[PDB]
Amino acid sequence: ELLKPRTLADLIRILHELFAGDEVNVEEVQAVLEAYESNPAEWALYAKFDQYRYTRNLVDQGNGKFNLMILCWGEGHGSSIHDHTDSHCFLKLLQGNLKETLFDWPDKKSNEMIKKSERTLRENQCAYINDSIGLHRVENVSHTEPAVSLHLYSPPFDTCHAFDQRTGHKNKVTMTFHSKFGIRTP
Ligand SMILES: [Fe+3]
Repeated sequence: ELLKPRTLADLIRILHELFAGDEVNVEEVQAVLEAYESNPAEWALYAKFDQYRYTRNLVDQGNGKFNLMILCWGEGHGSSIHDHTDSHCFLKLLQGNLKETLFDWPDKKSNEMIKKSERTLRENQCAYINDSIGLHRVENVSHTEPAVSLHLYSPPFDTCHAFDQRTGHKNKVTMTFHSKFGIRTP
């Protein structure tokens, strides 16, 4: 029984219900994320930016079942091309816009990774990715507007791979949290 989340706190409560079991109804999770109307006052505590790159701000650890985090993208900040470590990954825009570029998994042959598609994710929209869909890069291409996004990963993961667009070669990278539960974590 999916009801509209009234607030971020209500969304979190609903997510704990949707992840109470061992499987994930992706379409329901995506729908409830989309239905939460971003309210900046509710997530200001987590919106901690860094001047030089995007930050990852942990909001909730789920039932051990998921990481819910807010990513804060300064103007021009973007990610590597990366995978999602065999997890579901949902990305909902809370403020601004992000460009998502999709790539196929590289072949063993060292070649340039050519994008398969791109799209512009707009405020309140929720995208979904997993490794079977492909790899992606997420960018705030704005020169004037920060972006803020709400990400949910299940199962949680703390490492992923970055892919070199020139060759397809990958390297393992550990996620660092800029803050946890509103507290800066140097
Ligand atoms: Fe991603």
